[PDB]
Amino acid sequence: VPFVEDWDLVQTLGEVQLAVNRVTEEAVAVKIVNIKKEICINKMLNHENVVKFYGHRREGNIQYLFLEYCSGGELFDRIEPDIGMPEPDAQRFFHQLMAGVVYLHGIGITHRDIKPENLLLDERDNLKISDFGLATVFRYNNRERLLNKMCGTLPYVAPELLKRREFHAEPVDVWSCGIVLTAMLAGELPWDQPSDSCQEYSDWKEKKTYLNPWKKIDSAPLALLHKILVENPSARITIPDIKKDRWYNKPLKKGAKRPRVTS
Ligand SMILES: OCc1ccc2c(c1)-c1n[nH]c(-c3ccc(-c4ccc(O)cc4)cc3)c1C2
Repeated sequence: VPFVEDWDLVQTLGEVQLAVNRVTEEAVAVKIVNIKKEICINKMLNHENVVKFYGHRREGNIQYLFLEYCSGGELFDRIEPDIGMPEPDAQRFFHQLMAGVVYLHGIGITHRDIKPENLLLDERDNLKISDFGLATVFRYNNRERLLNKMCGTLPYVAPELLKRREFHAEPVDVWSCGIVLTAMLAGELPWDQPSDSCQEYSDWKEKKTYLNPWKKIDSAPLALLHKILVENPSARITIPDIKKDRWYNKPLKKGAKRPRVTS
């Protein structure tokens, strides 16, 4: 079949460009570029809540990463500033985020930069974890390696990453998911960084929930946030127990609208 390998670059997405197949019209995302690790980790991934990797090509000095096109864009653009989004939408997005993080941790991979800018949505609004540029293997041959590298985005990083030389990988991703949940329900970030010098972080540890952003969040999802945003990473809730939380299993959202007629 001629010209089936030809792709037209039509527009910029983030450099990330939208590529359309000349024959089939299939839309994919092409990342034009550390890189050796990013490609190797992407080759390991296959999950409905993780951005698909189709392959790569090296044209001299420029690397082309052929990745899944998510038409719904970033989760970031679904959060209304100072408001957030309806609680049933946030719960569905957090469910899908947990599925992706369970998968990644299961094959021994930590994302290390979970934030709404890296959580993409497909045509049916399904969440997909993207950007494995900061990702690393924390478990090899069923042996866990403790991390020591400073990775992430300060409002989403766990406090152990700033206070300890070494730390476990999994509680760091759990913490960033908790800040993502906060952003979805309150439309604002609680602190600039989780340090004692940050007044907003100090007030949370002092349980001053009468202040923003916590005053906008209902008691049921707030009780879960009280279990995730725990300073001690050893005392912090694990994903198996997040799945047992009362709000996590609270019926709130209906299914996708489905065409129906009467009489
Ligand atoms: O306007 C809609 C919109 C806005 C922004 C983006 C999209 C779509 C889109 N579709 N796909 C992507 C995209 C962007 C980045 C990745 C990516 C980057 C690095 C990786 O290692 C793995 C995945 C994968 C897909 C985007 C950004």
